[PDB]
Amino acid sequence: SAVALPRVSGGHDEHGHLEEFRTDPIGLMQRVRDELGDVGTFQLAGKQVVLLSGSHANEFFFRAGDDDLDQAKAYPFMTPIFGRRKEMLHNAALRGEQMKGHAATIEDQVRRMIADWGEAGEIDLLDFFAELTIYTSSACLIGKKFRDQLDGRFAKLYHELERGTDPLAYVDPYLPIESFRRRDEARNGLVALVADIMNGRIANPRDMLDVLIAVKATPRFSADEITGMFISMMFAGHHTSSGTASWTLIELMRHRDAYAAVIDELDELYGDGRSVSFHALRQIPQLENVLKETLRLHPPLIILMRVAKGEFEVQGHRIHEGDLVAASPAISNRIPEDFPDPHDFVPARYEQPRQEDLLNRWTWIPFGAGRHRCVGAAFAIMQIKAIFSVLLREYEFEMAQPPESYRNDHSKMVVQLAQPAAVRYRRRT
Ligand code: HEM
Ligand SMILES: C[C@]12CC[C@@H]3c4ccc(O)cc4CC[C@H]3[C@@H]1C[C@@H](O)[C@@H]2O
Ligand SMILES: C[C@]12CC[C@@H]3c4ccc(O)cc4CC[C@H]3[C@@H]1C[C@@H](O)[C@@H]2O
Repeated sequence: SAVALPRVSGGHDEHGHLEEFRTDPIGLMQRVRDELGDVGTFQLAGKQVVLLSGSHANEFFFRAGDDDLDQAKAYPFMTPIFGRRKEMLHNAALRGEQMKGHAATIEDQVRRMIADWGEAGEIDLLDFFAELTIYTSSACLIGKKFRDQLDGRFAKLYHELERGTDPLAYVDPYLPIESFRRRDEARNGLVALVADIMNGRIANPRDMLDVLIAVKATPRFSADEITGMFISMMFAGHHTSSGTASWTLIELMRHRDAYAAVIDELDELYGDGRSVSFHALRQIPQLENVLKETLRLHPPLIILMRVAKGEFEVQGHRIHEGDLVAASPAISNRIPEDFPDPHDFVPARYEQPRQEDLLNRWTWIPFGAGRHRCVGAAFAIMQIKAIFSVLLREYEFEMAQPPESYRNDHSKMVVQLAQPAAVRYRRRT
């Protein structure tokens, strides 16, 4: 009875386009736009995904309220991981008055991570930034006391947790596969770590954990419940910040002229004698523009999803209740009409005379837009500023593998930098 929306080619595997989505999601999404335009679809197992692109369609997507396009059940792969949410789990730590302190905390975490680097050596970006961001996230979003009781084990387990987000979750988040088994085992390991910390606290007597432990119903929360809360407080900001930091360093190393400009700027700026806690909250133009361009080319979330709660018409095409509706920062961020030479790294794109990020309000979307725009955006930008203010003034970096060999692993809904990502460092002098 109802007219079928345009469908992208391919998708003849068991679960439609799901197999291709797991192997090359960006290529799939780009083909949707190339073949069909601003509104096109692909099949994700038993669900149809209406992929929107372009300013007009994206505006509809981002301005829609939860009453029209619901985000609530659009990300099933998160249910097994976690086991009003922002107000309860994110807002407190993100208040403006807390930022100065967070910048100092982040600076401290970076110095601790590079304390044993010495004069020269080599690191792997995924291993370094994944661990560093576990410490900045836990210290800032949960507590310094809590972070001090964490070590490499927590980071290793958290990573396996993130790897348990295969697209098969859209079939069922509890299917019997290896990645989901490891996901549950990883979560169980985190619960054990938290339980140990709790017993240590109780053993010999205040942060967030101290408060949660004292809540009663007989203790109201188990280690599993507390662990779920902590996992949720750090998740949205961990893989995003980890990856963005890695790609920021990669692009600087790939474009030494920009790297040189950032170095000169940092040296001049800190010449006033103020701390990172002062400068990370204020303008650092060249670095900020490198970050904006890095986010445009390497958005950590390549697809955003919603579930339609009613019927809507976008450019003559009708979206029906129950349809999965999506927008893609990966595709939108590179629309050639909006971003001249979209595949090139051009930080000048954001300088005062151009401001391509502000002019393309509905297509420059690494942080999303509208009602669900990233609430941690300011924190994330401040964190990159604080991290590189320390790293780039203390050390010099060079690629230890071909520039084109650095890449992301897109096999899971949670994008992660692929290994190896070898980089050499040497103290500046
Ligand atoms: C530069 C790194 C980051 C990027 C690129 C980024 C990007 C995004 C995007 C695109 C969304 C929208 C998802 C959707 O529309 O369904 C989002 C949501 C969110 N982000 Fe981030 N984010 C980053 C860092 C962070 C950090 C560090 C935190 C924690 C302080 C955080 C917390 C959140 C939360 C709580 C939401 C949900 C917002 C809502 O649904 O109302 N993000 N982020
Ligand atoms: C209010 C709360 C207990 C306190 C928790 C709580 C307590 C202190 C803190 O710093 C953070 C949180 C986050 C979650 C809070 C729970 C939400 C509800 O499920 C429950 O009633
Ligand atoms: C659901 C989420 C927004 C979408 C994120 C999201 C969106 C797309 C994607 O491919 C991966 C992720 C990973 C993290 C997700 C966030 C966890 C919550 O803190 C927040 O509400």
